[PDB]
Amino acid sequence: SMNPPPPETSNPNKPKRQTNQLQYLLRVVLKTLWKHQFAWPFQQPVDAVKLNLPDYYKIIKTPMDMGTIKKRLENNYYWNAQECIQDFNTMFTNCYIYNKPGDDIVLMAEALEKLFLQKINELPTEE
Ligand SMILES: CC[C@@H]1C(=O)N(C)c2cnc(Nc3ccc(C(=O)N[C@H]4CC[C@H](N5CCN(CC6CC6)CC5)CC4)cc3OC)nc2N1C(C)C
Repeated sequence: SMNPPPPETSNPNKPKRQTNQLQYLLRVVLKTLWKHQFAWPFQQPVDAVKLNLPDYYKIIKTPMDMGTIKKRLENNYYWNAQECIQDFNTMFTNCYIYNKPGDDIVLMAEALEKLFLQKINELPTEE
């Protein structure tokens, strides 16, 4: 099996805007997670071919990763902060679907999610 194409990161047929929440999501949330020790498995789409995991995309039908999220933010792909937050949560949830609780990768994801939730609790105000 091939990899699927990666998630779309730009779309000129969607209106675009910058908001202080979206800016915060890039400059604080993404930045903070990205530089974490355990960020690396989540910085790009899962290359199931390289990892020789033919079952990964048989079960994960909404893949998501921070590389994609970062590009989406950089390309003003999101109109609402909640769209971006949903992408992070999808990424975490995917990990908790494919992998056994307590596995290495799950502990890693959990560490990131804790930091994620901490930064989101500090999200600035709408406008
Ligand atoms: C899939 C199931 C499960 C799961 O749920 N997730 C999310 C998951 C995700 N990922 C992995 N693995 C890997 C991930 C990544 C790599 C990599 O090579 N990463 C490299 C990417 C290129 C990097 N860079 C360095 C600087 N370059 C340019 C800068 C200098 C200018 C840019 C290029 C260096 C690091 C290797 C992996 O494994 C060998 N496993 C996963 N697991 C399991 C297998 C448990």
